[PDB]
Amino acid sequence: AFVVTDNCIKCKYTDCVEVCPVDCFYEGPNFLVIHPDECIDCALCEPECPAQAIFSEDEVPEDMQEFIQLNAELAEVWPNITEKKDPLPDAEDWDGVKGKLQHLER
Ligand code: SF4
Ligand code: F3S
Repeated sequence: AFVVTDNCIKCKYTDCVEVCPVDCFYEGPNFLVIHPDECIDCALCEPECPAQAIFSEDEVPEDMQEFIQLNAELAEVWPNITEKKDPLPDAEDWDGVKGKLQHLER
């Protein structure tokens, strides 16, 4: 599975979903997650993220390992998203800020 990590929070550009062949992204208020059972590891979304927030799970940074289980858990509760929409309004101010998990909204 590919995993969405920290920099997606408060950016949520959603470019990643246009390229997903199996529609396995699920939508929260200010973050997206990949459903690990659905992902076919095609790696097509990883170059599309402007925030460079998607990683193969075997390449998730050490300080972002929490995101693996978070994607698995929230994917089970959030609605499926299959079409790109506009980025959050201040996405570029928050792109690159570290430690945005304290801002995640359920
Ligand atoms: S690696 Fe492929 S199947 Fe998995 S979320 Fe990305 S685009 Fe979808
Ligand atoms: S910012 Fe998030 S919504 Fe997709 S394009 Fe990147 S993983």
